[PDB]
Amino acid sequence: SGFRKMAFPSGKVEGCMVQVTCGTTTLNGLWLDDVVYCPRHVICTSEDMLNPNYEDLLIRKSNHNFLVQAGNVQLRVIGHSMQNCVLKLKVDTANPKTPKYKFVRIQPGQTFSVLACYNGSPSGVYQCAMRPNFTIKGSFLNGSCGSVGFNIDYDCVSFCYMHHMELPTGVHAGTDLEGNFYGPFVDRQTAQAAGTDTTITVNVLAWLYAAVINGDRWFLNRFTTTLNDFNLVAMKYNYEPLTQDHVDILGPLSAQTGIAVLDMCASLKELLQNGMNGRTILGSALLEDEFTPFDVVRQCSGVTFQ
Amino acid sequence: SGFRKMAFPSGKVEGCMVQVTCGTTTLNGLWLDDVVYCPRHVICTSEDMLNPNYEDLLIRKSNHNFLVQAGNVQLRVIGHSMQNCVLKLKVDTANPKTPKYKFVRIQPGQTFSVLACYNGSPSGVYQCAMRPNFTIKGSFLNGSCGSVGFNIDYDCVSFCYMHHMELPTGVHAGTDLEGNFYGPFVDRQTAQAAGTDTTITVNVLAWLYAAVINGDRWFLNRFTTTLNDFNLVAMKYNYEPLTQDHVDILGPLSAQTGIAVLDMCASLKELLQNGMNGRTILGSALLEDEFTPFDVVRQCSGVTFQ
Ligand SMILES: *[C@H](O)[C@H](C[C@@H]1CCNC1=O)NC(=O)[C@@H]1[C@@H]2[C@H](CN1C(=O)OC(c1ccccc1)c1ccccc1)C2(C)C
Ligand SMILES: *[C@H](O)[C@H](C[C@@H]1CCNC1=O)NC(=O)[C@@H]1[C@@H]2[C@H](CN1C(=O)OC(c1ccccc1)c1ccccc1)C2(C)C
Repeated sequence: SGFRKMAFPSGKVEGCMVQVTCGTTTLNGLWLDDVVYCPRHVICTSEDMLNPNYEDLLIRKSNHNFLVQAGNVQLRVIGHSMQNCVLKLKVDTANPKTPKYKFVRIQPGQTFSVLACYNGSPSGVYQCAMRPNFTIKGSFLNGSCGSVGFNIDYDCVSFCYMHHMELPTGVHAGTDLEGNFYGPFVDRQTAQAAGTDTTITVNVLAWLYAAVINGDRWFLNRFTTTLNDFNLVAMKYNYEPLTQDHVDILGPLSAQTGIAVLDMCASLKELLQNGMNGRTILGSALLEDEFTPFDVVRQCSGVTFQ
Repeated sequence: SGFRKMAFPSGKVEGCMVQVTCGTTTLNGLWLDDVVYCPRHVICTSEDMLNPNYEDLLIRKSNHNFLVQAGNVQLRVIGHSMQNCVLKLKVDTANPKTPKYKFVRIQPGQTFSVLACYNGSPSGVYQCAMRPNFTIKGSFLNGSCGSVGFNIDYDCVSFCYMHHMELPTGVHAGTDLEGNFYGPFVDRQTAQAAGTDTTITVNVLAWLYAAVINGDRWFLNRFTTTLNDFNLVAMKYNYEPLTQDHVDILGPLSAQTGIAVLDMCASLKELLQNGMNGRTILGSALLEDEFTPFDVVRQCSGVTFQ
C-alpha cells in the first residue's frame, strides 16, 4: 500500500544524455544511434533569441561549430539538419547504450517522467502531466533545455517531450521529439501566455479510486448522480466534461473497489461543493489531477520494466 | 523555476538490483562487488514469519537454496552469512556495474530516493523522508522487500535504506544496509505500531523559502518573533523545537531571499494559527515538511551527478 507520485527508472534515458555547445549557448542533447537531438535555439546568441530566423541562422553554421560532450568524451559532428524546432546532429559514433525507443506525442491529461539535466549530466527525475493548455508544471533552471520527458513500456522508451522554455507564469513549454511544439508557443523570447487551464476530471476520479484502495473512505457516500447532471457541476468548477469513454477506462477501478463510476462522481460533486473540512486524501488537502487511470492501476498493482 | 519533489537518477542503483528466491519467498537483493544483500526474512516460510528464530533457520540453509537471478542470468551462491537483519550472499561474479558507494545511516528529517522493485526489476522511483518516528510513507506491494533508499553525491551512491515491511497504518519500515532497523521494529509479523509522529519544523521553513524564491509571497509579513516564543507555538501544533543550528542551516536561504529566519518563523506561526484561507503554496494546500534545506538549495540552484 501507499500512493506516491512515481517516475519511471531513468537509467535507459541517462545513457543518452549529452552536452551540446555552440558559441556561448550550452544545453542538453539526446543521443540515439548516431544522432544527437537538441532544441534549435542552441544556434542562437542572446541577441538572436528575441526574433531569430533559424533557417538563415543555420546555413551560417558549420559541423565544427557544434561541440558535443558525451561525459568526458567528445563526439565529432559529421552532419546537421533542422526538423521543425529541434536540431539533428549526425555524429560519427552510434550510442552503444541506445535503448529500444519510439517517438510518440502525448495527449493533454497524460503523464510522463522528466529527467532534468544540466551540462549533459542528469540532476533528478520526477513525474509531470501535460496540462489541458499544453504546458507542464516542471522544475527547470537555465540550461535545462533539451531534458526529455518519457514513459517506459517493458524495455521500450517512448520519448514524448523536449524542454525549450519557461513562460512568465512559471510553467514550462516544449515540443515532441520531431520538433513540434506542444500548444500555441514558439521558440522566441517574447510575450507568450499559457492559455486558460482546466482540471483533468478523469484523473481526479482515478486518484479517488487510488484513495479508496489505500483505505481513505470518508468522502464516499450512498448518493448517485447521472453522467449528465455531474457534468453540470463540472462546468462550474472548471472541470472537464466526463465522457462515456472515461467511464469505460475507469471500469477496471470501479470493479476492484465495488464503487460505480457514477457514485464516485457523486462523491466528487460533494467534494467540490463542500470542500474537505480539514481532512486529507492520500496526504493531500487538494483534489489531485495528475495521476492517470493507468498510473493508479500500475502503482496499486505494481508493474515493472527491463 | 518550479518546485517539484525530485528523486535522484536511478541508473546506478538499477544496475545492482537482482532477484533472490529461497523456497517460496521471492524478493529483491542488492548486488555490489561479489555480494548480494537482501532482507533475512527470505529464508522464512509464511508459517515461519509469525515468530522466526533466524539463526536456527539459517544453519539449516545451503548455498544452493538461494536462487539469484541477475536479469536473465543466474548467479551461483558460494557463501551466505547473516549481519543483523540482512543476509549477505557471497556470489561467484562481481557486479561489473558496481558504482562507487558507501553505507550510511540517515537521521529522521533527512530524505532519500527509493527505487521500488519487484522480481529484481525496477518499477519506479520517488523521494521519501525518514519521519521522526523512523517510518517512511512509501508505496510498496507484496514482494517489494529489498528495494533500497539512497542519495547520490557526484558519483558516489550512499545507500541508507532497505525495505522489509509495512505497518498496520500503511507506513513502511526497514533497516540500513548493515541490517539495523530504523526505529523500534522487528522483522516479525506481529502487532507493531509506528509511534507518535511530529512535523519536521526546519523542513517546513526550508519549503517556505523554496516558495518565496518561486514567487509565492502572500504568507510573508513584517512581523517577527523570538526563537523562544515560536517554539511555544511549535509545541502546540505538534511541530519539533527549532534550534540555533537549524537557524544556521537556514542561513544561506535567509540570505538569498533577504528574509530573516525569525521572520519566516513568524510567517509560519500565522500559517499554523490561521490556516491558509483557500490559498496554496507551491501548489500544496498543506504545510509540507519532506524537503530538506539541501533539497531546496539543490533544486533552486540545480546541482547534477555523474
Ligand atoms: C534553456 O536552457 C532555457 C530554459 C529556461 C530558462 C529558465 N527556465 C527554463 O525552463 N530556455 C530559455 O531560456 C528560453 C529560450 C529563450 C528564452 N527562454 C525562456 O525560457 O524565457 C523565459 C522568459 C520568456 C519571456 C520573458 C521572460 C522570461 C525565461 C524565464 C526564466 C528565466 C529565463 C528565461 C528562448 C529561445 C525561448
Ligand atoms: C516483502 O516483500 C513484504 C513487503 C510488504 C508487503 C506489503 N507491503 C509491504 O511493504 N514484507 C512483508 O510482507 C513483511 C514480512 C512479514 C510480514 N510483513 C509485513 O509487511 O506485514 C504487514 C502486516 C503486518 C502485521 C499485520 C498485518 C500486516 C503487511 C501489510 C500489508 C500486506 C502484507 C503484509 C515480515 C517478515 C515482517
